[PDB]
Amino acid sequence: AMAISDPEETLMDSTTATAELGWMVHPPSGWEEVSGYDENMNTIRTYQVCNVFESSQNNWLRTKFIRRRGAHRIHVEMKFSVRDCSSIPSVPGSCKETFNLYYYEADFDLATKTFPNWMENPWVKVDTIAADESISQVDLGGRVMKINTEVRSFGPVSRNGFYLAFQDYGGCMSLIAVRVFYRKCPR
Repeated sequence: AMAISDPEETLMDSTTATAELGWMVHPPSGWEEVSGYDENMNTIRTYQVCNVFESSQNNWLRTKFIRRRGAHRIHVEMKFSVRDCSSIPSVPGSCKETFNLYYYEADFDLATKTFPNWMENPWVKVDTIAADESISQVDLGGRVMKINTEVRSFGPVSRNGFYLAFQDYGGCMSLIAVRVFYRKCPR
């Protein structure tokens, strides 16, 4: 990355949400929206989940419908912080420090509280996401935390739109930003 990277068309970006994000949380005891104002008094809506001391966790967070606007391949950039299991006093055997990213294609905004079902098949899993040793920092509220930035892509996608979902299964983490985009490409 010395040469400037290609423009990317942004399909969605949580950091530009004027109003509360309204992502669907299943179950509501799992992820929860937390709003932390940044450096310029811009507030960032984030989601976090930390039920490390509850068993059988399977916590889904699903975005709003996202229009594909032409792309066939989708890139998803995620900034998040994860607490290492080994840093948690009395940490149980079940503790995890990754989350899974999924997508689900739809021709229109058809999802509800129960549909699609909350599991891989009908969701497609993109990958299990882990923290790097590559960390930056941001300022949210008073404080500066370590954050990782990971990008994954998937396709081909053919329907008009899709949703993403993020699943925690027993870790402690904060999803601070998500940006979905595709590489803008002159044929």
